[PDB]
Amino acid sequence: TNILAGAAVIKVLEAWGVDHLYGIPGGSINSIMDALSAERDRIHYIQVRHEEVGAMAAAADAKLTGKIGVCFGSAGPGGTHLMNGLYDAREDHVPVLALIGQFGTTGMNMDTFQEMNENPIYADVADYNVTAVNAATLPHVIDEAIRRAYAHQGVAVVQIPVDLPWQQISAEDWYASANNYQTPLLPEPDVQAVTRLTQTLLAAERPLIYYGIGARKAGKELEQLSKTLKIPLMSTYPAKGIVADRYPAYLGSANRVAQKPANEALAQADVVLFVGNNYPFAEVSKAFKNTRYFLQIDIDPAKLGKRHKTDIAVLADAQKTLAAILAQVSERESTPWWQANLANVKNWRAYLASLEDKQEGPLQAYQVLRAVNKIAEPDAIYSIDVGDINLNANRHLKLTPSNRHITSNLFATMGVGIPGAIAAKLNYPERQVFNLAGDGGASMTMQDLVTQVQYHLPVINVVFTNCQYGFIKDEQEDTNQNDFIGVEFNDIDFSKIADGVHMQAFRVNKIEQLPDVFEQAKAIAQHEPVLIDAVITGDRPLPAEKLRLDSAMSSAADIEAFKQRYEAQDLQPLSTYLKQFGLDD
Amino acid sequence: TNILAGAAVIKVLEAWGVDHLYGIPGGSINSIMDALSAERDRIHYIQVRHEEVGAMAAAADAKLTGKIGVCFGSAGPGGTHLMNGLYDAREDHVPVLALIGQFGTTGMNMDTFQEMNENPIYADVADYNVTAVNAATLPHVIDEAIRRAYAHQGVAVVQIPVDLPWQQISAEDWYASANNYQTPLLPEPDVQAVTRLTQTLLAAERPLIYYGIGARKAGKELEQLSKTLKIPLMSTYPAKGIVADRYPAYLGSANRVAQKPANEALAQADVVLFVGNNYPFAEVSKAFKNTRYFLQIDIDPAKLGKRHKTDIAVLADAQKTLAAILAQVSERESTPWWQANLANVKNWRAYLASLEDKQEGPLQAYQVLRAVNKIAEPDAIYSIDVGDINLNANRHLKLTPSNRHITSNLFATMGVGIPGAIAAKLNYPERQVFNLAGDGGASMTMQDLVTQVQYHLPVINVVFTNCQYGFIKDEQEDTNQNDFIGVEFNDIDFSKIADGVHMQAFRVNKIEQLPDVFEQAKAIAQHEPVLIDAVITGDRPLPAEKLRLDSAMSSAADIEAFKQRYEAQDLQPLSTYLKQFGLDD
Amino acid sequence: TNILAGAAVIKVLEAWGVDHLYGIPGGSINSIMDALSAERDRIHYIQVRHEEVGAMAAAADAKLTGKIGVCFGSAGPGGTHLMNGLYDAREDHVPVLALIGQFGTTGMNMDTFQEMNENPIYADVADYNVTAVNAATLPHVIDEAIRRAYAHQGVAVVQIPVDLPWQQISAEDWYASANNYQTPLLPEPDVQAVTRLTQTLLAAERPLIYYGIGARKAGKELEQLSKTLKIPLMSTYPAKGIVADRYPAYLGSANRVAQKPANEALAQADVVLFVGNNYPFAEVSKAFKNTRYFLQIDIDPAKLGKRHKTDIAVLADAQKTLAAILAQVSERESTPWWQANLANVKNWRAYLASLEDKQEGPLQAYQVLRAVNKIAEPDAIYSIDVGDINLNANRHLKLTPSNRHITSNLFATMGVGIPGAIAAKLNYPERQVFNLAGDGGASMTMQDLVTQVQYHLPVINVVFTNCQYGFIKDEQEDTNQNDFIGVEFNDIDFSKIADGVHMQAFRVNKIEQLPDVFEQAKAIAQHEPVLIDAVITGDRPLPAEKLRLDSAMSSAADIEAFKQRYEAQDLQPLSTYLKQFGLDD
Ligand SMILES: Cc1cc2nc3c(=O)[nH]c(=O)nc-3n(C[C@H](O)[C@H](O)[C@H](O)COP(=O)(O)OP(=O)(O)OC[C@H]3O[C@@H](n4cnc5c(N)ncnc54)[C@H](O)[C@@H]3O)c2cc1C
Ligand SMILES: Cc1cc2nc3c(=O)[nH]c(=O)nc-3n(C[C@H](O)[C@H](O)[C@H](O)COP(=O)(O)OP(=O)(O)OC[C@H]3O[C@@H](n4cnc5c(N)ncnc54)[C@H](O)[C@@H]3O)c2cc1C
Ligand SMILES: Cc1cc2nc3c(=O)[nH]c(=O)nc-3n(C[C@H](O)[C@H](O)[C@H](O)COP(=O)(O)OP(=O)(O)OC[C@H]3O[C@@H](n4cnc5c(N)ncnc54)[C@H](O)[C@@H]3O)c2cc1C
Ligand SMILES: Cc1ncc(C[n+]2csc(CCOP(=O)(O)OP(=O)(O)O)c2C)c(N)n1
Ligand SMILES: Cc1ncc(C[n+]2csc(CCOP(=O)(O)OP(=O)(O)O)c2C)c(N)n1
Ligand SMILES: Cc1ncc(C[n+]2csc(CCOP(=O)(O)OP(=O)(O)O)c2C)c(N)n1
Ligand SMILES: [Mg+2]
Ligand SMILES: [Mg+2]
Ligand SMILES: [Mg+2]
Ligand code: NA
Repeated sequence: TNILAGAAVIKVLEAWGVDHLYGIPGGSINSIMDALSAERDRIHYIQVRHEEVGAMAAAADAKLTGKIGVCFGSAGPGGTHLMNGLYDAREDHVPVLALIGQFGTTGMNMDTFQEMNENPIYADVADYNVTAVNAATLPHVIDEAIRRAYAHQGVAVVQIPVDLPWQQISAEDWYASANNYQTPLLPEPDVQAVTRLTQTLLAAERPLIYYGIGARKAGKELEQLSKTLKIPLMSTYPAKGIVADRYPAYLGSANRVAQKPANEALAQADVVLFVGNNYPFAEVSKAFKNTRYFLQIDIDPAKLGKRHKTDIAVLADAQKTLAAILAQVSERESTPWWQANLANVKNWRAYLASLEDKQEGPLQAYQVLRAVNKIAEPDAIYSIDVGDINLNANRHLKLTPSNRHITSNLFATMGVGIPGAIAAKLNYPERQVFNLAGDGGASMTMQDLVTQVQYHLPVINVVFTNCQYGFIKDEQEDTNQNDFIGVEFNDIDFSKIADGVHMQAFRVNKIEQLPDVFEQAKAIAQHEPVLIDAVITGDRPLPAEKLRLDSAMSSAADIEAFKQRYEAQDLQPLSTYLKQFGLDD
Repeated sequence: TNILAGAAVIKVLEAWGVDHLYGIPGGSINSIMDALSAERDRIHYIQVRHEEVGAMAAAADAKLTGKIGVCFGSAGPGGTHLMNGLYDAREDHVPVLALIGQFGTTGMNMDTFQEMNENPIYADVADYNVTAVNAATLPHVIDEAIRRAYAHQGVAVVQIPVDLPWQQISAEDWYASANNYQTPLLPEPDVQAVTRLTQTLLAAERPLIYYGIGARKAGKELEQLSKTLKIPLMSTYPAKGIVADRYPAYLGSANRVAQKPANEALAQADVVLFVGNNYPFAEVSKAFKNTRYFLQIDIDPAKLGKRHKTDIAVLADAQKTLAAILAQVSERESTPWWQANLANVKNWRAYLASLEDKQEGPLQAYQVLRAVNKIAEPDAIYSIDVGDINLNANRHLKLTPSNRHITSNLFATMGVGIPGAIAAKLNYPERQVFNLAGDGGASMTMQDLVTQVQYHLPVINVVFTNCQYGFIKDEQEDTNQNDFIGVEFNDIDFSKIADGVHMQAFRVNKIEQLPDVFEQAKAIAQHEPVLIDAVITGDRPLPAEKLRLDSAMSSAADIEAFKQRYEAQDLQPLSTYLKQFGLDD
Repeated sequence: TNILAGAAVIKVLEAWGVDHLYGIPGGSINSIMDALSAERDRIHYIQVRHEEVGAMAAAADAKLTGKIGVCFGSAGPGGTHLMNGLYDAREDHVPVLALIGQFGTTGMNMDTFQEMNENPIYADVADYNVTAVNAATLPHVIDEAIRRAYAHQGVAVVQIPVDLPWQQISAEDWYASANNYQTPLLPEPDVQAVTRLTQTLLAAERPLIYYGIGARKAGKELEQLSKTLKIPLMSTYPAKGIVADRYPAYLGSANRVAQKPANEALAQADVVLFVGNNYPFAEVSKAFKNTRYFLQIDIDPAKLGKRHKTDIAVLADAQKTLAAILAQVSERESTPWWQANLANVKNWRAYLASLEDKQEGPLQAYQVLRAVNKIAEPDAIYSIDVGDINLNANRHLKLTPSNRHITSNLFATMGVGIPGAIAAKLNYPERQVFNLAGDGGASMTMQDLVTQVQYHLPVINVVFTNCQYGFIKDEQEDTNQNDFIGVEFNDIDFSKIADGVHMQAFRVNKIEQLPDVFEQAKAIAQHEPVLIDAVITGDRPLPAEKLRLDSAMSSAADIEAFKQRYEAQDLQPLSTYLKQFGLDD
């Protein structure tokens, strides 16, 4: 006969399969808390120490599983703390439901304590943004918000006056539509469009296949197409790992969180097949200014012809379309272009291994990442923060289709390393999970290291302490006329921070200390979280976008200073390999 | 002849007298950084570790000095991190200028990296919210934003595309209007309205004068009026300290961050003179349901008759109007009502002293605050966070007109203790500054303990570790039907957190440890920041809004359990004193 | 080599096939007017008399053709006048581009004449809402707006500083992606979900197929499935005409702009197949409270299970799914349910024909729509305003698949009759076009009757003058305790309004004047616009949602009065026909 409205709201979340959700209580959301408390055997509440970590972990849930993440904040400051995690979910287009506390309906608009019109605050980030005003329709409003966040891959926000979840409604006033749920229909490739695209692709002299995370279910077809037709592969940085990094013709990503072979090859390419890719640097970096033909495959009609004048655009699923190209082609023999790029990838990987393999001396970021590779399991998950770690992880981690890695891709909010790792261990308790974060990014969310201890989530946290905002210092070096400001700062000993939250931790500053510390860490993390604070040098990572290696384009003085600064004496420009195989630059 | 637009923007801030500002750099605000770097001898940049601390310190600057606070964030996540500090400035109505980074105008609306339409994000919090599009008008736009934030006591937000501060403009394209600045005109009291108000006030049998921070310049007239006419005084919690807490007829504040005498007297009063007061609990708690006449003094026409049916409302400056009442009255003799309230305040202060004066045993919050009182200088400044510390600081600190204390009053964002103390020490390097914060509030902004070390700001930080969100646990006790959830959590050793940021710290858990630790702390803080982590009991502070003391209204079983739980065996209800002097309840 | 940015913007519109666009000039949009002036041979500019008519005609263009409608307004008041047409496009989910004037970039944020931040004005209505700040990226921002408006079936708004279109840019700063636009090839519906839906529909004893405009391409399959399986059809009001109104088992629409058979049968049905339908009265009128199984076909995942607990929801195209069902069913012999419904429809249409066929007397709305039916061409287009005309046109117009009718379906803004008829005639100069509007609705946009004369658009305008807001008076009769207010008003003689804009017109008030006047109007509209002002009675149309015809549910006194008032003496309740074919109510 009757149920409390708050109890029916928790049953709609259970019907939709939500296992865990994040937040911090307050008087303005204590009736939802009361409903959660009764349901604690069926749905699991994760209490965080700052609400932005709860919204960031909810977005990381949806990034990892495809299932909607759920978080909440109390009225006023609880909900405004959620913003960096909600803009991350909007920009990385993943479904998140956020519930916002509000004063009871009898006190709304009376200007009472911590009571304000909360609806204008969430209007820009959310796909659906409503204040609930009736208890009997509140299960439907929650159901409606989840359906929309899934269908539209964005954020749904509901402000709930605290009195409505304590009202009784009838058990027939409500249902969940979770059993009717379906994912959007995938469009099929037009065969004539595929034939025309294939003919342009085969006629190319210097082809590249450039794919994003829209080609996630097509790693087999990508690799197979590359080796049948002898066409090198390059990706956006989030798409690393779709094709194994060891694959000999994988060039890496372009621009700054980039690898040298991809930047050099893109400038020479005559035809690019751009697949499931919304690379945000296309126009501002003039990435395709020398491309003769640009071919596109994407599921979304708003992306077709968006990033560059597009000669043939196919509106279709990436995997279905690459299976259709592959059904029309045959093995081609090796070309000068194929061989020139293979030799260039070999030269680059030998430069990265030489940085990784130093055995003694002052610790640099390169050897830390080599030690992570040594203890990493084949299906490890990586939550990466924002700064030089995106550049260094992209060059040094060796990923396969069995791994997962997540960061804040487009909004690029620092602080995501710790919440992403909490969400990862909750969803995959049996996989090894790492959190790789710079010292500026780990100190923004450092208080939630205690959430890994409190909920027994064994994460290997690795902090790269350079006592700098290193990614911004290198920008100021490049653009600013006056001296550095706001980029070098005081030390924080993170092994002491970890001790304060009662987590095991180590601090290291020499290359020869790494093997034993990472061995111990790997063993601790079978049961408990652990933190390694690696005190690294201030050395700038080689800028793949400002290469000074080619004598035809840089002075001998610039080239020698570049090689000395980046320990790059053995790198050769792509033009060397192009000339060995008879091609021009 | 020419100046860079970024250099002219920094000269407008210097003309307006800004000494320091807060933020974290990023590529999207590196041209403002470049201008700051050149001006580092004239204006001082405070680099924080999380941008919400920079916006909260900027609001605390304006709360302490009356001068506009200034903060900035880089594009996307830098600026959204500012929100809890910007909503605090809006709700506590203090002037703050926030500068938001944005991608260059050639890349805007291209959907490039970390580039979005940033103007809708700040539309609800700001009084002035504009994206600058021209370099020659940018000094004027900054000048315009400061004039408006001052005149309107709110937030001005300017989004600046990174290319405009690097453009050259002519040194005649700009001026600052800082030398024309004036504060708003104060309206004068109508003499007839003052006479009518005074006659109602003198005819009252049980009068109360109830004032807020709008009566800040009138503490002398408030005390003088109270003792000439024999009328007890009560205030809003922010107004504590306008009249010395030792004054015998100061009753305290009402509702929950309240003192028992003010709650008991307000329920009996027949006439209330409500002066410079916008108490947000008036209507929802039915605070004035028994008041016969309600008299109001305020400078703002939007507040007149707002909180209760008002019999005589005077639109005028609080001090001028109280000086005018005082010029029309003469000494009155003692009354039963005056004496009944004096005896009630005496009984209450003896209960607080008995909690404070325990000499040995398990540490409670009451003795920690007694030890703060013992080392506190007469003009100390207190930055207080949000939770039980507002209730306990309000009852136990003894303030005079020489002290200052700040918290987030109406938005009530946790985490303000640390940024408020940083702003206080920057503005008053010669005054002793304390940061009193609960463990849930101090862990939200704990990373910026390093900002007090880095900029050598000697703050005495006191953390009250109860391993609870104690203020929310007591609410769940009062309203929730099911068991506690999300309010008891794991320990964080804050003396270890402080060691990790290289600050001296102590952890204490017994009453007898306090005198020596606070003595050492007082000595360290002549030169360096120090932190005391006080591990306190989970005891609930006496709820002044749910008193069980009067036998006419509560059962003997409820009264005895109340006295035993709150160690309140010696408190007497106000009805005892009312009956001793011949009045009825 | 160079092109002005405004000339490249008009070339992006031409590339996307925009044939005409609407607006009113002003100083802040005169550089876009300058570029249109040069291209008047390729794109036709329609100067309207009030900018809301421009925005409403642009939404009617997209409703009729599926191509993006385009309108513009000058800064400040020109753009805010667009609002009722932009909300109609958002709510009726059709693509519209709106360009908004803005003061030059050198004067923005200077608080100069008619200059304000215009971006917050359009944030709620628009899917895409940006202020352009650079001339070289302006063609791309217009291309982006058009691609997003089509992909998201909504409104895109761009605010353009007037200086930017007069700046020179290179002929390759731009391209349009119109050539990449295409329709998705959708998968066939899964045969197992189709077979489950077919088996449930065949077992039903009292089935109904209830379709909306999502089944617009399935008129053949709806009609064939209906007569093969003997299942009556009912639709939403906008879906009228998908199956010819003369089809014997078409029941009409439900609720108030409704027909009696549909309302009575919906309350009796056991299984409802809900197809391409988002009927907004479902939950608030408990339309499906007696339904036993509810089956759904929709292409949008956000709609599955939205309107009622749904037993089987198939995500698929309506026409392909109904064709798949039709391919696996065979003839069912006539059932009792089928025959009771056919008898009920016959009785209802005899009632409507008796109102239409009155030959002398005071003119009512019913005989005016019979005269419209007599001169109507089989492919005529009807633009219908909002009010009793939706109810009357839904019952009396006899449409086929060759007709089109449009109104403001969900936002329901009055005044759409004239702009919809202007847009229809611009798109189809060879088709007969009607504007049917009540006197309240026609007077909101009456000034744009001159745009039909100025651009030589031969529309037949029929105004129903009752000197009332008749739709609202009947609501006040049903809900209001006190007397009618604001619903009866002064006469406007629209044949004199038409004469003032130099349009031929007639005013009629007698049933016997109709044949000659409508015969003359049909002939004038071969070359010129014409208006007929029909002065009608204030009789209330029969309320299909408040039927008092069944003795089992209404008293005989109520049934007598209902029959008398609505001239409904020969109408029978559906229960008569149920009992006649052996079914119980
Ligand atoms: C500090 C930092 C720096 C960065 N620097 C760079 C850099 O230098 N270089 C770099 O590469 N990246 C960089 N990134 C990441 C960058 O911001 C973008 O997020 C990324 O380049 C876009 O990747 P994507 O195209 O794979 O993903 P998305 O932007 O998510 O786009 C996915 C695309 O796939 C399409 N799609 C989806 N499903 C399908 C399907 N089934 N079939 C076909 N199409 C489909 C979608 O419609 C969309 O068009 C950086 C990130 C950070 C945090
Ligand atoms: C956790 C927490 C709990 C709280 N609980 C309580 C509680 O239980 N009880 C309580 O009292 N407070 C409480 N507060 C504070 C509360 O939220 C309000 O901020 C406070 O009660 C309002 O104080 P005010 O009226 O002094 O200040 P304001 O709201 O700032 O109002 C000032 C008033 O003075 C007027 N004014 C300004 N200048 C003049 C002048 N020159 N002449 C005359 N009028 C002038 C202004 O127009 C305005 O009307 C709490 C705060 C926190 C953080
Ligand atoms: C004065 C006034 C009163 C009104 N009163 C009534 C009334 O009493 N009764 C009434 O019926 N209406 C009434 N209306 C109209 C009403 O407001 C709604 O607009 C209408 O009922 C909804 O029609 P729809 O479901 O056909 O269209 P829409 O709301 O546009 O929905 C179309 C649906 O079809 C789906 N769809 C689209 N394409 C496909 C495809 N190819 N395959 C499958 N699914 C697809 C869409 O996803 C969507 O769910 C009134 C309007 C006015 C102006
Ligand atoms: C919340 C937030 N503030 C500011 C920025 C701008 N930003 C981008 S990278 C970076 C510095 C990263 O520092 P750190 O984590 O120490 O990494 P490092 O580069 O030193 O490895 C900053 C400040 C941002 N992306 N997010
Ligand atoms: C950012 C934010 N989140 C949530 C709240 C709700 N809230 C108000 S008081 C409180 C708990 C305070 O905890 P703590 O700092 O430990 O103080 P205690 O009461 O234990 O002394 C909370 C969560 C808030 N005001 N601000
Ligand atoms: C712009 C606008 N204002 C108000 C309404 C509310 N409304 C709905 S129907 C109606 C009256 C319709 O009057 P009229 O056009 O004379 O038609 P009638 O019903 O008299 O035939 C009104 C005011 C509306 N939909 N749109
Ligand atoms: Mg760093
Ligand atoms: Mg606490
Ligand atoms: Mg009318
Ligand atoms: Na923090």
